Amino acid sequence: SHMATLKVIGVGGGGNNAVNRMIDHGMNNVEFIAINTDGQALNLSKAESKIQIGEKLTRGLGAGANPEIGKKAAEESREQIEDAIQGADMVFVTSGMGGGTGTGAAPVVAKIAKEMGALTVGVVTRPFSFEGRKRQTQAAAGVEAMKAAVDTLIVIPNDRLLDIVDKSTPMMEAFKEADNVLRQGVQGISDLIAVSGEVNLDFADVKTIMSNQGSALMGIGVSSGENRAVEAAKKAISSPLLETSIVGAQGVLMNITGGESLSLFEAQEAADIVQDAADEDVNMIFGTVINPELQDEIVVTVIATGF
Ligand SMILES: Nc1nc2c(ncn2[C@@H]2O[C@H](COP(=O)(O)OP(=O)(O)O)[C@@H](O)[C@H]2O)c(=O)[nH]1
Ligand code: NA
Repeated sequence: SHMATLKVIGVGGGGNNAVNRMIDHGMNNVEFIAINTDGQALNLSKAESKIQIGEKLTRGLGAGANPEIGKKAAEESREQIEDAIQGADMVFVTSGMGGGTGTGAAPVVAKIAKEMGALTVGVVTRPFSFEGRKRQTQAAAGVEAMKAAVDTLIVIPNDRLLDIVDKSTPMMEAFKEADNVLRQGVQGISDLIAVSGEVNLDFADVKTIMSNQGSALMGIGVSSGENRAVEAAKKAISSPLLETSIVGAQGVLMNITGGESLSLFEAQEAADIVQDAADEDVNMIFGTVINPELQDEIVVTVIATGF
């Protein structure tokens, strides 16, 4: 009856890098919008919809690390941004904080989406410490601005990438790991919408957990064999890349997908992992999907808010 329209918007260089790598990976039923001052980068964007902002301000260059330029470029193009969003039920705005375009334009894009009624989720990075204190300070101002403009915000400090690489891991492979946070969040919501689960969750449940909330965690875990439900739930709530951990979550959207062997006992085990890890009484919105194609595998999806 209702088919929710999801859009992913990349703002500035890193945000548009994320959009390009996600399109390359493959994502059906999601629409991508690339927003940048940098016309050279936009010409290389794989996104179906591209918006060059601030051409008269920047003559087609980036914003040169000045967030005021990004902010003015986005406001001067509000109509174009609204046209690109129109029809969206949910908008993911992804951006690297600390530069000129993302820091200044991403909060404007999010505000536009929110006042179009879209469930608006920000997924943003903080700069590496080696990029210096000014960049960290600019980024912090952009994070605060994003928080004021979105329904829910996921922050990925780039410094956490240094916790998951070895000395040889290519930087592009590290960036793909940060990409997965957004990509797997979008996909879990897309999967939730597409299927009528045995205990069904739908977009209105996503809205209940994410609307007007603040910090969020999105995660997915997949496991097989003995103890699969516990292991998958631990993976879903344990990202080394997130600023916001599960601890102190008070609302959780949790979906469990399994084959016909999905037992009541292990659904409780998985739910209990999330309750006990949050260390709070969690308002859980719980769903289950029996996908008989799956054999021994189980999938746990978690969206946590209420901090
Ligand atoms: N994780 C990740 N971070 C990025 C990427 N590109 C840029 N960044 C970070 O994002 C910050 C802003 O850079 P960028 O998006 O290119 O600046 P902007 O285009 O002016 O908004 C940089 O300081 C880096 O910390 C990326 O592809 N992945
Ligand atoms: Na569903």
